[PDB]
Amino acid sequence: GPGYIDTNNDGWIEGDELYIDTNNDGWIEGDELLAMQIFVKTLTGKTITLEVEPSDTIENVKAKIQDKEGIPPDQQRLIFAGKQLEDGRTLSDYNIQKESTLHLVLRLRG
Ligand SMILES: [Tb+3]
Ligand SMILES: [Tb+3]
Repeated sequence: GPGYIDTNNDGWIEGDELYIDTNNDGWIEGDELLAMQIFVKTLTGKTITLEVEPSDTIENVKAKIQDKEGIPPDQQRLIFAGKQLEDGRTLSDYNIQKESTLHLVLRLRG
């Protein structure tokens, strides 16, 4: 859902002219201007890309991981730069930014 818009109107497409089209219509609407991409290195799989925003909470992110990889949020733990990412937290208050990368840890059960 990423893509590009020539906002400086210079005829070309630059690095700052990436925008993430959240709603996957052909467009970029005002509310998708903060959307960004972050990666998650899954445990047993590959590195996976998410379309999140800085205001999103961790439960959100996990919600997204489930949708994508089929793991339940209670079974997920997420790690960034050594810190256990806790619930009810924006990922801007952890200082997670465009193209940051997260660690999936999975609980035992058995
Ligand atoms: Tb341009
Ligand atoms: Tb759109």
